[PDB]
Amino acid sequence: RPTFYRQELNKTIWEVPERYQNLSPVGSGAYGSVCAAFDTKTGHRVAVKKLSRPFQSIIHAKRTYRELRLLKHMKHENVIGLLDVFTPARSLEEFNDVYLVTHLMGADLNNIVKCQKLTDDHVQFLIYQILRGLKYIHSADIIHRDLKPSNLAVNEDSELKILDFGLYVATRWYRAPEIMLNWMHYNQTVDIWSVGCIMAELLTGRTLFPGTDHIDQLKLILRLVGTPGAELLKKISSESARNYIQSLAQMPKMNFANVFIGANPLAVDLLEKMLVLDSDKRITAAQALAHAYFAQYHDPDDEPVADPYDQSFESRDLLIDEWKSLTYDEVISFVPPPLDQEEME
Ligand SMILES: Nc1nccc(-c2c(-c3ccc(F)cc3)ncn2C2CCNCC2)n1
Ligand SMILES: CCNC(=N)N[C@]12C[C@H]3C[C@H](C[C@H](C3)C1)C2
Ligand SMILES: [Ca+2]
Ligand SMILES: [Ca+2]
Ligand SMILES: [Ca+2]
Ligand SMILES: [Ca+2]
Ligand SMILES: [Cl-]
Repeated sequence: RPTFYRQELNKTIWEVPERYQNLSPVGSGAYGSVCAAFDTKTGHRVAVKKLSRPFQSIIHAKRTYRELRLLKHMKHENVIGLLDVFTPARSLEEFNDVYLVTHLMGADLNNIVKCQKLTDDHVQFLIYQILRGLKYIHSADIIHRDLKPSNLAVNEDSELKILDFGLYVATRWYRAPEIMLNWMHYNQTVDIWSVGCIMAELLTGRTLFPGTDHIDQLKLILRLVGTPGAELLKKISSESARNYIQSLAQMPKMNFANVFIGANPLAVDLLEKMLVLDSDKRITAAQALAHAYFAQYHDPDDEPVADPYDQSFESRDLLIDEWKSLTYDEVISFVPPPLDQEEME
Protein backbone atom coordinates (compact mmCIF):
# COMPACT_ATOMS: atom_id res chain seq x y z
CA ARG A 1 0.00 0.00 0.00
CA PRO A 2 1.32 3.45 -0.94
CA THR A 3 2.05 6.17 1.60
CA PHE A 4 0.19 9.46 1.13
CA TYR A 5 1.05 12.99 2.19
CA ARG A 6 -1.03 16.15 2.49
CA GLN A 7 -0.34 19.56 0.98
CA GLU A 8 -2.49 22.68 0.79
CA LEU A 9 -2.80 23.75 -2.85
CA ASN A 10 -5.32 26.25 -4.21
CA LYS A 11 -6.60 26.74 -0.64
CA THR A 12 -7.54 23.06 -0.18
CA ILE A 13 -5.87 19.88 1.07
CA TRP A 14 -4.50 17.56 -1.58
CA GLU A 15 -3.66 14.03 -0.42
CA VAL A 16 -1.40 12.23 -2.87
CA PRO A 17 0.95 9.22 -2.99
CA GLU A 18 4.60 9.94 -2.15
CA ARG A 19 5.35 8.90 -5.75
CA TYR A 20 4.17 12.34 -6.91
CA GLN A 21 6.37 15.21 -5.74
CA ASN A 22 6.84 18.95 -6.20
CA LEU A 23 3.17 19.70 -6.79
CA SER A 24 2.53 23.17 -8.16
CA PRO A 25 -0.77 24.64 -9.42
CA VAL A 26 -1.25 25.03 -13.18
CA GLY A 27 -4.91 26.04 -13.30
CA SER A 28 -8.45 24.78 -13.25
CA GLY A 29 -9.81 21.91 -15.30
CA ALA A 30 -13.30 20.60 -15.95
CA TYR A 31 -14.89 20.08 -12.52
CA GLY A 32 -11.50 20.25 -10.81
CA SER A 33 -8.11 21.91 -10.47
CA VAL A 34 -4.70 20.80 -11.74
CA CYS A 35 -1.16 20.60 -10.39
CA ALA A 36 2.03 19.74 -12.21
CA ALA A 37 4.11 17.10 -10.45
CA PHE A 38 7.19 14.93 -10.75
CA ASP A 39 6.53 11.18 -10.94
CA THR A 40 9.44 9.66 -9.01
CA LYS A 41 8.69 6.16 -10.31
CA THR A 42 9.50 7.03 -13.94
CA GLY A 43 11.11 10.48 -13.78
CA HIS A 44 8.30 11.86 -15.95
CA ARG A 45 6.41 15.11 -15.44
CA VAL A 46 2.68 14.66 -14.89
CA ALA A 47 -0.45 16.71 -14.37
CA VAL A 48 -2.73 15.69 -11.48
CA LYS A 49 -6.36 16.85 -11.50
CA LYS A 50 -8.25 16.76 -8.21
CA LEU A 51 -11.97 16.58 -8.89
CA SER A 52 -13.99 19.14 -6.95
CA ARG A 53 -16.74 17.58 -4.82
CA PRO A 54 -17.10 14.56 -7.12
CA PHE A 55 -20.05 13.03 -5.22
CA GLN A 56 -21.95 16.09 -3.96
CA SER A 57 -25.09 15.29 -6.03
CA ILE A 58 -26.17 12.93 -8.80
CA ILE A 59 -24.96 15.58 -11.24
CA HIS A 60 -21.43 15.57 -9.84
CA ALA A 61 -21.45 11.82 -9.26
CA LYS A 62 -22.46 10.91 -12.81
CA ARG A 63 -20.06 13.42 -14.34
CA THR A 64 -17.25 11.93 -12.22
CA TYR A 65 -18.08 8.46 -13.54
CA ARG A 66 -18.46 9.82 -17.08
CA GLU A 67 -15.04 11.49 -17.02
CA LEU A 68 -13.23 8.50 -15.50
CA ARG A 69 -14.82 6.06 -17.97
CA LEU A 70 -14.00 8.36 -20.88
CA LEU A 71 -10.39 8.95 -19.89
CA LYS A 72 -9.80 5.26 -19.20
CA HIS A 73 -10.89 4.52 -22.78
CA MET A 74 -8.87 7.23 -24.59
CA LYS A 75 -5.61 5.78 -25.92
CA HIS A 76 -4.36 8.18 -28.60
CA GLU A 77 -1.32 10.45 -28.83
CA ASN A 78 -3.46 13.55 -29.53
CA VAL A 79 -6.08 12.94 -26.81
CA ILE A 80 -5.72 13.28 -23.05
CA GLY A 81 -5.65 9.84 -21.46
CA LEU A 82 -4.69 8.42 -18.07
CA LEU A 83 -1.38 7.41 -16.56
CA ASP A 84 -2.92 6.86 -13.12
CA VAL A 85 -6.03 7.41 -11.04
CA PHE A 86 -5.92 7.34 -7.26
CA THR A 87 -7.84 8.08 -4.10
CA PRO A 88 -6.61 8.33 -0.50
CA ALA A 89 -9.67 6.26 0.49
CA ARG A 90 -8.99 2.77 1.79
CA SER A 91 -12.56 1.57 1.17
CA LEU A 92 -15.74 2.50 -0.65
CA GLU A 93 -17.20 3.74 2.65
CA GLU A 94 -14.32 6.27 2.85
CA PHE A 95 -14.34 7.16 -0.85
CA ASN A 96 -14.90 10.86 -1.52
CA ASP A 97 -11.93 12.17 -3.56
CA VAL A 98 -10.68 11.27 -7.05
CA TYR A 99 -7.39 12.30 -8.65
CA LEU A 100 -6.60 11.79 -12.34
CA VAL A 101 -3.03 11.76 -13.70
CA THR A 102 -1.85 12.44 -17.26
CA HIS A 103 1.33 13.52 -19.02
CA LEU A 104 2.23 17.13 -18.28
CA MET A 105 1.44 19.59 -21.08
CA GLY A 106 2.80 23.01 -20.21
CA ALA A 107 0.57 25.31 -22.29
CA ASP A 108 -2.64 25.73 -24.24
CA LEU A 109 -2.98 26.82 -27.84
CA ASN A 110 -3.40 30.46 -26.77
CA ASN A 111 0.19 30.23 -25.52
CA ILE A 112 1.33 29.15 -29.01
CA VAL A 113 -0.35 31.75 -31.26
CA LYS A 114 -0.24 34.78 -28.95
CA CYS A 115 3.35 36.00 -29.25
CA GLN A 116 4.43 34.11 -32.38
CA LYS A 117 3.74 34.60 -36.07
CA LEU A 118 3.36 30.90 -36.80
CA THR A 119 4.68 29.58 -40.07
CA ASP A 120 2.26 27.75 -42.34
CA ASP A 121 4.16 24.50 -41.78
CA HIS A 122 3.66 24.94 -38.03
CA VAL A 123 -0.05 25.73 -38.39
CA GLN A 124 -0.41 22.59 -40.51
CA PHE A 125 1.13 20.50 -37.73
CA LEU A 126 -1.10 22.02 -35.04
CA ILE A 127 -4.34 21.57 -37.01
CA TYR A 128 -3.29 18.10 -38.23
CA GLN A 129 -2.97 16.96 -34.62
CA ILE A 130 -6.39 18.33 -33.64
CA LEU A 131 -7.95 16.49 -36.56
CA ARG A 132 -6.14 13.24 -35.74
CA GLY A 133 -7.49 13.38 -32.20
CA LEU A 134 -10.97 14.23 -33.44
CA LYS A 135 -10.98 11.32 -35.90
CA TYR A 136 -10.26 9.04 -32.95
CA ILE A 137 -12.87 10.44 -30.54
CA HIS A 138 -15.53 10.77 -33.26
CA SER A 139 -14.98 7.14 -34.22
CA ALA A 140 -16.10 6.17 -30.69
CA ASP A 141 -19.25 8.35 -31.01
CA ILE A 142 -17.75 10.95 -28.65
CA ILE A 143 -18.05 14.64 -29.59
CA HIS A 144 -16.30 17.59 -27.99
CA ARG A 145 -19.02 20.26 -28.52
CA ASP A 146 -16.90 23.09 -27.05
CA LEU A 147 -13.56 22.79 -28.82
CA LYS A 148 -11.47 25.96 -28.48
CA PRO A 149 -7.81 26.96 -27.94
CA SER A 150 -8.07 26.69 -24.14
CA ASN A 151 -9.18 23.04 -24.54
CA LEU A 152 -6.06 22.14 -26.54
CA ALA A 153 -3.11 21.22 -24.35
CA VAL A 154 0.29 21.78 -25.96
CA ASN A 155 3.80 20.95 -24.80
CA GLU A 156 7.11 22.69 -25.44
CA ASP A 157 7.51 20.93 -28.81
CA SER A 158 4.03 21.86 -30.13
CA GLU A 159 2.67 18.37 -29.55
CA LEU A 160 -1.03 18.75 -28.87
CA LYS A 161 -3.83 16.88 -27.10
CA ILE A 162 -7.57 17.50 -27.00
CA LEU A 163 -9.06 17.73 -23.54
CA ASP A 164 -12.43 18.22 -21.89
CA PHE A 165 -14.26 16.42 -24.69
CA GLY A 166 -17.41 14.38 -24.11
CA LEU A 167 -18.52 16.34 -21.05
CA TYR A 168 -17.77 30.89 -15.13
CA VAL A 169 -18.47 32.54 -18.50
CA ALA A 170 -17.06 30.59 -21.44
CA THR A 171 -16.07 31.94 -24.82
CA ARG A 172 -18.52 31.08 -27.59
CA TRP A 173 -16.32 32.38 -30.41
CA TYR A 174 -15.37 28.85 -31.54
CA ARG A 175 -18.70 27.08 -31.04
CA ALA A 176 -20.57 25.62 -33.96
CA PRO A 177 -23.62 27.75 -34.83
CA GLU A 178 -25.91 24.77 -34.30
CA ILE A 179 -24.59 24.43 -30.73
CA MET A 180 -24.46 28.13 -29.86
CA LEU A 181 -28.05 28.62 -31.06
CA ASN A 182 -29.51 25.29 -29.83
CA TRP A 183 -30.60 23.90 -33.19
CA MET A 184 -32.61 20.71 -33.16
CA HIS A 185 -30.06 18.23 -34.55
CA TYR A 186 -26.31 18.17 -35.10
CA ASN A 187 -23.49 15.70 -35.65
CA GLN A 188 -19.79 15.22 -34.96
CA THR A 189 -18.87 18.01 -37.39
CA VAL A 190 -19.75 20.64 -34.76
CA ASP A 191 -16.11 20.14 -33.81
CA ILE A 192 -14.97 20.79 -37.40
CA TRP A 193 -16.51 24.27 -37.31
CA SER A 194 -14.40 24.90 -34.22
CA VAL A 195 -11.28 23.66 -36.03
CA GLY A 196 -11.98 26.16 -38.81
CA CYS A 197 -12.26 29.02 -36.32
CA ILE A 198 -9.04 27.95 -34.59
CA MET A 199 -7.16 27.51 -37.86
CA ALA A 200 -8.30 30.91 -39.15
CA GLU A 201 -6.98 32.55 -35.99
CA LEU A 202 -3.64 30.69 -36.20
CA LEU A 203 -3.23 31.95 -39.78
CA THR A 204 -4.16 35.62 -39.24
CA GLY A 205 -3.45 36.18 -35.55
CA ARG A 206 -7.01 37.50 -35.13
CA THR A 207 -10.22 35.95 -33.81
CA LEU A 208 -12.46 35.00 -36.73
CA PHE A 209 -15.88 35.68 -35.12
CA PRO A 210 -15.39 37.84 -31.99
CA GLY A 211 -19.08 38.45 -31.36
CA THR A 212 -20.23 40.35 -28.28
CA ASP A 213 -23.42 38.26 -27.96
CA HIS A 214 -25.10 35.39 -29.78
CA ILE A 215 -26.82 37.72 -32.27
CA ASP A 216 -23.64 39.70 -32.98
CA GLN A 217 -21.73 36.43 -33.39
CA LEU A 218 -24.33 35.10 -35.84
CA LYS A 219 -24.13 38.30 -37.90
CA LEU A 220 -20.34 38.00 -38.15
CA ILE A 221 -20.69 34.36 -39.22
CA LEU A 222 -23.32 35.16 -41.85
CA ARG A 223 -21.17 37.96 -43.28
CA LEU A 224 -18.49 35.38 -44.08
CA VAL A 225 -20.55 32.36 -45.16
CA GLY A 226 -23.61 34.12 -46.59
CA THR A 227 -27.25 33.94 -45.64
CA PRO A 228 -28.54 30.37 -45.42
CA GLY A 229 -31.34 28.86 -47.40
CA ALA A 230 -34.77 28.03 -46.11
CA GLU A 231 -33.62 24.42 -45.63
CA LEU A 232 -31.42 25.52 -42.73
CA LEU A 233 -34.46 27.00 -40.97
CA LYS A 234 -35.77 23.42 -40.72
CA LYS A 235 -33.31 22.90 -37.86
CA ILE A 236 -34.38 25.89 -35.72
CA SER A 237 -37.22 25.41 -33.24
CA SER A 238 -37.87 29.00 -32.13
CA GLU A 239 -40.18 30.90 -34.49
CA SER A 240 -38.77 34.20 -33.20
CA ALA A 241 -35.26 33.05 -34.13
CA ARG A 242 -36.28 31.79 -37.58
CA ASN A 243 -38.23 34.98 -38.30
CA TYR A 244 -35.19 37.01 -37.30
CA ILE A 245 -32.74 35.11 -39.52
CA GLN A 246 -35.19 35.16 -42.42
CA SER A 247 -35.66 38.91 -41.89
CA LEU A 248 -31.96 39.67 -42.42
CA ALA A 249 -30.95 41.27 -45.70
CA GLN A 250 -29.48 38.69 -48.05
CA MET A 251 -25.69 38.44 -47.92
CA PRO A 252 -23.47 36.58 -50.40
CA LYS A 253 -20.78 34.25 -49.22
CA MET A 254 -17.37 35.91 -49.23
CA ASN A 255 -14.48 34.59 -51.30
CA PHE A 256 -12.24 33.21 -48.55
CA ALA A 257 -9.21 33.96 -50.75
CA ASN A 258 -10.08 37.65 -50.23
CA VAL A 259 -10.43 37.18 -46.46
CA PHE A 260 -7.24 35.20 -45.75
CA ILE A 261 -4.97 37.29 -47.96
CA GLY A 262 -1.57 35.70 -48.44
CA ALA A 263 -2.43 32.33 -46.92
CA ASN A 264 -1.47 29.03 -48.49
CA PRO A 265 -4.23 28.39 -51.08
CA LEU A 266 -4.61 24.86 -49.69
CA ALA A 267 -5.35 26.37 -46.27
CA VAL A 268 -8.02 28.58 -47.82
CA ASP A 269 -9.59 25.60 -49.57
CA LEU A 270 -9.71 23.59 -46.35
CA LEU A 271 -11.29 26.53 -44.48
CA GLU A 272 -13.98 26.69 -47.18
CA LYS A 273 -14.80 23.04 -46.48
CA MET A 274 -14.91 23.46 -42.68
CA LEU A 275 -16.73 26.79 -42.32
CA VAL A 276 -20.06 25.76 -43.86
CA LEU A 277 -23.35 26.22 -42.01
CA ASP A 278 -24.88 22.96 -43.27
CA SER A 279 -23.46 20.37 -40.88
CA ASP A 280 -24.19 17.50 -43.31
CA LYS A 281 -22.01 19.26 -45.92
CA ARG A 282 -19.13 19.99 -43.53
CA ILE A 283 -15.92 18.00 -44.04
CA THR A 284 -15.32 15.27 -41.45
CA ALA A 285 -12.13 14.84 -39.44
CA ALA A 286 -11.11 11.75 -41.43
CA GLN A 287 -11.73 13.53 -44.73
CA ALA A 288 -9.79 16.59 -43.58
CA LEU A 289 -6.74 14.45 -42.74
CA ALA A 290 -6.60 13.43 -46.41
CA HIS A 291 -6.63 17.05 -47.61
CA ALA A 292 -3.52 18.19 -49.49
CA TYR A 293 -2.89 20.92 -46.88
CA PHE A 294 -1.56 18.15 -44.58
CA ALA A 295 0.36 16.21 -47.25
CA GLN A 296 3.70 16.43 -45.42
CA TYR A 297 2.22 15.01 -42.18
CA HIS A 298 -0.53 12.63 -43.32
CA ASP A 299 0.12 8.95 -42.61
CA PRO A 300 -2.85 6.56 -42.85
CA ASP A 301 -1.00 3.94 -40.75
CA ASP A 302 -0.80 6.41 -37.83
CA GLU A 303 -4.33 7.86 -37.81
CA PRO A 304 -6.15 5.20 -35.81
CA VAL A 305 -9.75 4.85 -34.73
CA ALA A 306 -10.97 3.99 -31.24
CA ASP A 307 -12.11 0.69 -29.80
CA PRO A 308 -15.91 0.58 -29.37
CA TYR A 309 -17.04 2.65 -26.40
CA ASP A 310 -20.08 1.52 -24.37
CA GLN A 311 -22.07 4.63 -23.39
CA SER A 312 -25.20 2.79 -22.26
CA PHE A 313 -24.79 4.33 -18.79
CA GLU A 314 -25.69 7.77 -20.19
CA SER A 315 -29.39 6.94 -20.47
CA ARG A 316 -29.61 5.65 -16.88
CA ASP A 317 -30.62 7.46 -13.70
CA LEU A 318 -28.89 5.85 -10.72
CA LEU A 319 -28.57 6.85 -7.08
CA ILE A 320 -25.52 8.81 -5.91
CA ASP A 321 -24.16 5.77 -4.08
CA GLU A 322 -24.51 3.67 -7.24
CA TRP A 323 -22.49 6.16 -9.32
CA LYS A 324 -19.97 6.34 -6.47
CA SER A 325 -19.59 2.56 -6.31
CA LEU A 326 -19.27 2.28 -10.10
CA THR A 327 -16.61 4.99 -9.99
CA TYR A 328 -14.75 3.21 -7.20
CA ASP A 329 -14.82 0.00 -9.28
CA GLU A 330 -13.24 1.90 -12.19
CA VAL A 331 -10.54 3.39 -9.94
CA ILE A 332 -9.65 -0.06 -8.60
CA SER A 333 -9.64 -1.83 -11.98
CA PHE A 334 -7.47 0.77 -13.70
CA VAL A 335 -4.41 -0.75 -15.40
CA PRO A 336 -1.60 1.78 -15.99
CA PRO A 337 -0.33 1.69 -19.57
CA PRO A 338 3.26 0.79 -20.40
CA LEU A 339 5.61 3.74 -20.28
CA ASP A 340 6.64 3.06 -23.90
CA GLN A 341 3.62 2.18 -26.07
CA GLU A 342 5.02 3.05 -29.49
CA GLU A 343 7.37 1.51 -32.04
CA MET A 344 9.17 2.77 -35.13
CA GLU A 345 7.03 2.74 -38.28
N1 LIG B 1 -0.81 21.17 -17.56
C1 LIG B 1 -1.66 20.20 -17.89
N2 LIG B 1 -1.17 19.10 -18.50
C2 LIG B 1 -2.05 18.15 -18.83
C3 LIG B 1 -3.39 18.25 -18.55
C4 LIG B 1 -3.83 19.42 -17.92
C5 LIG B 1 -5.25 19.64 -17.61
C6 LIG B 1 -6.20 18.76 -17.16
C7 LIG B 1 -6.12 17.33 -16.80
C8 LIG B 1 -7.06 16.40 -17.27
C9 LIG B 1 -6.96 15.07 -16.92
C10 LIG B 1 -5.94 14.68 -16.10
F1 LIG B 1 -5.83 13.36 -15.77
C11 LIG B 1 -5.00 15.54 -15.62
C12 LIG B 1 -5.09 16.87 -15.97
N3 LIG B 1 -7.42 19.41 -17.06
C13 LIG B 1 -7.20 20.66 -17.42
N4 LIG B 1 -5.91 20.86 -17.77
C14 LIG B 1 -5.53 22.21 -18.23
C15 LIG B 1 -4.95 23.11 -17.16
C16 LIG B 1 -4.82 24.52 -17.70
N5 LIG B 1 -5.31 24.60 -19.08
C17 LIG B 1 -4.58 23.69 -19.97
C18 LIG B 1 -4.73 22.25 -19.52
N6 LIG B 1 -2.97 20.38 -17.59
C1 LIG C 1 -11.23 40.43 -35.21
C2 LIG C 1 -10.58 40.65 -36.56
N1 LIG C 1 -11.53 40.93 -37.65
C3 LIG C 1 -12.43 40.05 -38.13
N2 LIG C 1 -12.65 38.92 -37.53
N3 LIG C 1 -13.18 40.41 -39.18
C4 LIG C 1 -14.18 39.66 -39.97
C5 LIG C 1 -13.52 38.38 -40.49
C6 LIG C 1 -14.51 37.61 -41.38
C7 LIG C 1 -15.74 37.24 -40.56
C8 LIG C 1 -16.41 38.51 -40.04
C9 LIG C 1 -16.83 39.38 -41.23
C10 LIG C 1 -15.59 39.75 -42.05
C11 LIG C 1 -14.92 38.48 -42.56
C12 LIG C 1 -14.61 40.53 -41.16
C13 LIG C 1 -15.43 39.29 -39.15
CA1 LIG D 1 4.62 8.61 -39.79
CA1 LIG E 1 7.40 10.96 -27.74
CA1 LIG F 1 9.24 2.91 -28.35
CA1 LIG G 1 3.95 2.86 -42.48
CL1 LIG H 1 -15.56 0.29 -23.21
